[PDB]
Amino acid sequence: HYVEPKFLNKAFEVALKVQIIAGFDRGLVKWLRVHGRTLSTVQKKALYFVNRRYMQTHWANYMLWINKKIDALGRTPVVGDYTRLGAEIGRRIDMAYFYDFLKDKNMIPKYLPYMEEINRMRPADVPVKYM
Repeated sequence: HYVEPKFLNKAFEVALKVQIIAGFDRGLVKWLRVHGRTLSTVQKKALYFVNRRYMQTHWANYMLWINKKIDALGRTPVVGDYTRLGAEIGRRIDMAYFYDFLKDKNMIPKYLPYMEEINRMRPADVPVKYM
């Protein structure tokens, strides 16, 4: 019955989300430098929202890897460790295939107010679920 609960200290979570959103956003900026001309402003905003929602829905799976590396430090972690790991995820996960699919299948989401609210959030405040 007992299973170790999943959670992370707020500072660590903030470091991870800031770096992950920054990396996904960098990848989207490059992708847009290639493909941006044909897209409307609201479609590009929708793609930024897609970055944040993407982090949200894959969060726990990423937490498996993050927890493995943290344990592999052999010591109590500090915020800098999560900053580095989050930047590694943001860099190493290439979202270009995903943008390509959304554009080529014309599935870029219609831009709605809740997407705008998520986009206006500080990356630190984007909610995530561990369990």
